[PDB]
Amino acid sequence: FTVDSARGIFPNTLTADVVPATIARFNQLNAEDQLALIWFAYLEMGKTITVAALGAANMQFAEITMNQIRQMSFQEQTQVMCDLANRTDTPISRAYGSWTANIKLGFWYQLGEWMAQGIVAPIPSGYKLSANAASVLQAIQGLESGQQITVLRNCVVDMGFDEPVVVPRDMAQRTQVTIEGIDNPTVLNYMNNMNANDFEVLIELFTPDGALQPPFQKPIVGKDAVLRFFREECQNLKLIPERGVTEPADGGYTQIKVTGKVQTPWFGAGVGMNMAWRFLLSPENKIFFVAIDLLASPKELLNLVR
Amino acid sequence: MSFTVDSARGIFPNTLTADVVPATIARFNQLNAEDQLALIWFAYLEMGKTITVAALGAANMQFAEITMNQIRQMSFQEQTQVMCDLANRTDTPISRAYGSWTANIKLGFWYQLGEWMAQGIVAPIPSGYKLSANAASVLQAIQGLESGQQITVLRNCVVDMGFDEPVVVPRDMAQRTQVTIEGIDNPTVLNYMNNMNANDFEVLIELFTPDGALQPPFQKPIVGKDAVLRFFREECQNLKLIPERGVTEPADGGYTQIKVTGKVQTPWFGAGVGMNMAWRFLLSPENKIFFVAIDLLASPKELLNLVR
Ligand SMILES: CC1=C(/C=C/C(C)=C/C=C/C(C)=C/C=C/C=C(C)/C=C/C=C(C)/C=C/C2=C(C)C(=O)CCC2(C)C)C(C)(C)CCC1=O
Ligand SMILES: CC1=C(/C=C/C(C)=C/C=C/C(C)=C/C=C/C=C(C)/C=C/C=C(C)/C=C/C2=C(C)C(=O)CCC2(C)C)C(C)(C)CCC1=O
Repeated sequence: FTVDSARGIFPNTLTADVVPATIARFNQLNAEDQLALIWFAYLEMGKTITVAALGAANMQFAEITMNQIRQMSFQEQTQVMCDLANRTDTPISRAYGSWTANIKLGFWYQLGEWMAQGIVAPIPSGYKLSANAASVLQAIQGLESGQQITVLRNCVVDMGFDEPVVVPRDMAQRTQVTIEGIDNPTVLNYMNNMNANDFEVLIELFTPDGALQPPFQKPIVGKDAVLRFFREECQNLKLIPERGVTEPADGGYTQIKVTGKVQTPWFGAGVGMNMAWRFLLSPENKIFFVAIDLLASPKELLNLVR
Repeated sequence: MSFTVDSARGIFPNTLTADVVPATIARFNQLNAEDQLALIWFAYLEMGKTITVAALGAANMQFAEITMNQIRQMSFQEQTQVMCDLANRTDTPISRAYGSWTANIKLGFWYQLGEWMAQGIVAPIPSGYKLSANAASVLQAIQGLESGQQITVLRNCVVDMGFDEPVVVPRDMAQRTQVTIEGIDNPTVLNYMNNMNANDFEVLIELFTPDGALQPPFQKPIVGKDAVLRFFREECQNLKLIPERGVTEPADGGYTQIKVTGKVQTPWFGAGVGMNMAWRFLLSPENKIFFVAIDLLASPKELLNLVR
């Protein structure tokens, strides 16, 4: 096996490719339509946000920028927001591009609160989305909540351009998952370490050259890059695996598929995303490859075909 | 100034473009390399459209001759790996060579490989290959698109693989034709269309302001005469522009906004495929192009969408 050959295990897992499709549609819209579309989608999303994600040492990184924006006029604020959407090369857009996803999300959450408070320039009254933007908004509002929030997140994170430590949860307070059909400690402890933010232990489950493929992204290859990804993107998730299957693969490898739900700290139990994990484990029972997929619909939770 | 390039992008915002094309490309980009190759094989086979002899013998293929002949001599296993390296945008000598090529060389390369696949010279899509669930759905989506949208999906997928010519002679004035656009007599728009059809890019570039920009379908504004002229020379050769209808309206500061709808034919398919397009011009008071966007329209209905 190579990483690229591992990518196709369990090939009839149907993923929610409407998400990258919809993001690509959003990417065609001009900056003002993008900002207005997100405003409308966000307001109409009946899902309340918790800002336990993006903590203090993290959000300290965007404080300077947020203080700059808070001192500009409504016209300068609008230009900055458009520079972000346009991925323009400006000092603030470069600052934004340096941040992790949760810092970017917390930044926009604060601007959104200030917009409802009149502290930051609002979407102009009586604004009309372009014909294409109106159709993108309608498509988003037809998606399952888990897909809606992934579209919004990825659009936010793609904006801009030109990590404090995470201490794991105390052992006594930790939960342990139960996965129907799966007894393998490498899979069980992948989930338990994730749920405890115990990334320095989790990385030891991988082969030295092992790879992790997040939803709609390319494989991240090797312990150094995977550990960096854990530390930067994976804090405070709740993984709720339900059921899985295991089967032998070529050369003494083992392939395992698990389905279940994931909650993000931004929405807690209010949004459950339907996920699959597809593992290829080495003969020594280490993770050579794991893919994490956002599933097309709840019907895919029952698709456990070997 | 009354406009910036980014503020010009939104002119005629009721124009409904075929964003199903970038959406479907994004779905295709989720598939692994072998699935991508098989999907394009079946999509290319299901299309009933023929590539022209004039594009088939394109002299620029000499840049790719050595690489193709190398591939032809490889084993089927090596050939498959090369093709996957291309789909994966891997850093290899062959993928770097492909990434150095122009779009037209890239298309001719894959046309030749596909011919060789049918002739038993290059490794075929394996006989017992089953598309993934996602890939089968993407293939079904492509089959439901208008041919002009199908070929745009296929072209963009080809051009995006890999990584890690002489300019056409303008046609003699005596041999040129003149477009006719119902509703539009603006000479800058007519001159844009006629110079494009004549491959007279050095005259065409003089129609733009120095800070002026051109926005190709599903791409970002290309800003400045140097960048735009390089784009004309590299990409826009031997097209046939068939504008039919248009509307002109005043814009701020004495500018003029013009929308034209019509059809475009690529030299790859000749008259076999007519893509429904809009051109959206923002002209300075001095009659120069400050911004022009070229859109692939969502459906033929949009040819009649000529409201402000
Ligand atoms: C932008 C903007 C606004 C603001 C808008 C705002 C504030 C928008 C905020 C939107 C928010 C807070 C979106 C958060 C989405 C989080 C997701 C999808 C996390 C998924 C994680 C997953 C699947 C993890 C999976 C994982 C598992 C299971 C593993 O096993 C391995 C790890 C891995 C990570 C792969 C305004 C409202 C101001 C209007 C203007 C404007 O433009
Ligand atoms: C890859 C592959 C294969 C091969 C597949 C093959 C051979 C695929 C070949 C596909 C081909 C030949 C696609 C050609 C597409 C051309 C288009 C959309 C031109 C558009 C031009 C336009 C819109 C003009 C626009 C213009 C106007 C009007 C302006 O006014 C301004 C300029 C501008 C340019 C913007 C196999 C079958 C071997 C399988 C394996 C595999 O993977």
